[PDB]
Amino acid sequence: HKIDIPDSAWTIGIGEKFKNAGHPNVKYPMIDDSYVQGAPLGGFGAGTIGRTYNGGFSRWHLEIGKNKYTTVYANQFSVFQKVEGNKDGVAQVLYAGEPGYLSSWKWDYPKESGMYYALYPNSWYTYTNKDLPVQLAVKQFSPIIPYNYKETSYPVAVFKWTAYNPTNKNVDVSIMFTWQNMIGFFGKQVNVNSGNFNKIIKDKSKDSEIVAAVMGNISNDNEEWNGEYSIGVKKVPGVDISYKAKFVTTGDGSDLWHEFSKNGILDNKDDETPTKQDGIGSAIAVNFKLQPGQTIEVPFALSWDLPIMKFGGGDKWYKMYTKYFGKNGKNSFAILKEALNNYQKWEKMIDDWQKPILSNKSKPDWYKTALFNELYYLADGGTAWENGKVGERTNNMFGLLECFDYNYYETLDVRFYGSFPLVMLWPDIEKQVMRQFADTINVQDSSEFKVGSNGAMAVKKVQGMIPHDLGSSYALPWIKINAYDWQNPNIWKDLNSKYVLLVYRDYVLTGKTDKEFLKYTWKSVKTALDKLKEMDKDNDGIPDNEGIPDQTYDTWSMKGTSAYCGSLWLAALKAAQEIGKVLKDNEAYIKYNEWYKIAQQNFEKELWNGEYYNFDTESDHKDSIMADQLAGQWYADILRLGDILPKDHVQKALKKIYEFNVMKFENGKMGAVNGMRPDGIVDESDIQAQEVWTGVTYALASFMKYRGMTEEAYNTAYGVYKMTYDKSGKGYWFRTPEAWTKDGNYRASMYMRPLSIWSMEV
Ligand SMILES: OC[C@H]1c2[nH]cnc2[C@H](O)[C@@H](O)[C@@H]1O
Ligand SMILES: [Ca+2]
Ligand SMILES: [Cl-]
Ligand SMILES: [Cl-]
Ligand SMILES: [Cl-]
Ligand SMILES: [Cl-]
Ligand SMILES: [Cl-]
Repeated sequence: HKIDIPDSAWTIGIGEKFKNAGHPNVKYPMIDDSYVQGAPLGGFGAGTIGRTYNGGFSRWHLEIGKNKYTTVYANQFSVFQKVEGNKDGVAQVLYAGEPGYLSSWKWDYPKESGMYYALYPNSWYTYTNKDLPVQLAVKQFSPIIPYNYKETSYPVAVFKWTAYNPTNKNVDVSIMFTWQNMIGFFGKQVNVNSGNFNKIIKDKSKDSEIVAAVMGNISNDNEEWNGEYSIGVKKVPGVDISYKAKFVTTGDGSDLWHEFSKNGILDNKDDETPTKQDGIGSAIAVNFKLQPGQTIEVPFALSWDLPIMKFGGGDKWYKMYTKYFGKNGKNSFAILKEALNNYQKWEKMIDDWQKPILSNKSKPDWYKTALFNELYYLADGGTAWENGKVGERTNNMFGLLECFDYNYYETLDVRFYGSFPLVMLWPDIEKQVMRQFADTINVQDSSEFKVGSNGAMAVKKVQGMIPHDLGSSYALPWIKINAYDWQNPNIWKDLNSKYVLLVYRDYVLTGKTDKEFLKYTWKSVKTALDKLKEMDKDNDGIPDNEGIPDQTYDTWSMKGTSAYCGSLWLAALKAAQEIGKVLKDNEAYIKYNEWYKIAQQNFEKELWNGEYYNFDTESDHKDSIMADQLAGQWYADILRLGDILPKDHVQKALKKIYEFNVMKFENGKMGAVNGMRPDGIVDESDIQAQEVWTGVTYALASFMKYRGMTEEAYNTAYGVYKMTYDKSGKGYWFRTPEAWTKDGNYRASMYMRPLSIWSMEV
């Protein structure tokens, strides 16, 4: 109890069954890993490990770009306790479940005997069990730290244990970490355990004894599958350390457990014999005597040196952390040791960055829960961050997935919303990613592909058009762009605009100092806008939508001028004028001013209806109230470009959207539904109209807030938090979807868009 857990921590009971869980609302197959989830461990680009609220290591994102949900049962903390003057102690795995293998271990950690807490990047378990006299807690984390691109990359996790004797008898206590040697868990085509072997490192520095297990393979190949895992522990005063190098994971486990269940002391048996077919594992234990009212603290850690990521198109790359530890895959212990000797400083750095928000008492706790915990996705979103192609440079390219069902890196129409944490907290990455986009503006690929929607054929990448994405983990990230094919992004009317807007946002949100960034991207920017002007068929100064989904709402058709694409256009034209003034490009300034003036008038005349802006000029659903109708004006605010539309009209539109899209949709308890009829019935023109998009809502909430509709902002955002985290929601913690319908069922779990919540902190 007496450990420093913040009140805004999301919490749930260990072993809790959740009764209202959502499921996918589409016909085609889609990922549904259940609600047994937790906050990820692991750095940016290191690959991540999802340890759930029940205690299992179950959501593996170690193969970069893939999601594999499966509990590796030998991966556990276990405990032994014995009250002085009792015949027998007891031993228990801290896992609220059971396996096949390991039948001798003590499974099924009981209900109503502990809690899980999460405030990303930290999570905690507390163990308050009728049969466990000594109270235990653990704080686990990886050093995810804004404006630090070093520790933030590390494939490491720390588990700081606290143990308290409230009783009046002396108790002997042990805490054991077990890990399977997971070399060959993926990337290995034959003989998945063969050549795996475990060794014990005893590092005996003055005041810093470490005992570690290094679990690897005898091969020195340089393959995605090869590397080391390490688990270990730092000696503190009053604890003894014991270990077991090699127990069989594809066995009953009694080789390990009979010695731990006796007195909580392992055999200290080293054995480097490689295995052939049997799965193997290691065990690191502490044992201590706790006197009445005594507290002891002890840190364990877990590293993983898997230096190569491979994508399905053939390319192999080094992971970013290899810059600081090496590339040979023999460095797990160096990574473990750095963590064991520096974790206290890392806790403080995490504290130093969370404090400004946590200590602001004008903000409710639920909003802090959502803001920090939504950050999980930055590590867990199949994040790729390279330090050289294998057998190959200034930069380190970066990609974040849109999601796993739609396995696209950096989908631009989505990162327009989802990119806020990177511009605000890791701006050097954000500027790297946007240079990656600038570099593709004039790539041509005349090779043709089949459009999944209408069936027709189209060119892959047209010169002057911004790509929808920078490839797929199943193909070739950064090299082969436009992996997406359900529509043709080369005629989308939003991407070029959002591109320009993202450029100027990244200038503006990093202090308006970085002229070199504007200089590098300037030509891509002029090109993008010049190309989109060519799509103005009817000569009103605004690109026309073509009676098809030619924008991010990729089944929802727009025709003529639309509020969404049209507002983005005007804002983009305004940003360009500004960049043009900054760089002293008189003719850009003059031209983009002229186009903006004409487009502005005409947007107004075509679309303003007295109450809101019409969805578009030409659809059968033209008079629908769209949640995202003024997305250009939202970005203009963040960009400090002023009114692109009249203040009074923007206020009316927002008020209307709140009144209709939020309030008339399940009593405003679930976010902003995308499309509503002026009669107050949800628009049925497409499935996307009947969906709430979590990131459109959080962005809309931020817009509301900058415009002083503070109560409407937080009420609108609340529905998203509620659905995601709350007992009355749908069980989407650490897998926030793109969307849900009125019944609360979902589409596309683990989704980038909801990172838009950070726009609320601008
Ligand atoms: O949920 C809509 C998104 C989606 N759905 C299926 N594919 C995609 C695209 O990658 C993205 O551009 C769309 O906005
Ligand atoms: Ca037009
Ligand atoms: Cl479907
Ligand atoms: Cl003490
Ligand atoms: Cl390669
Ligand atoms: Cl509160
Ligand atoms: Cl896909």
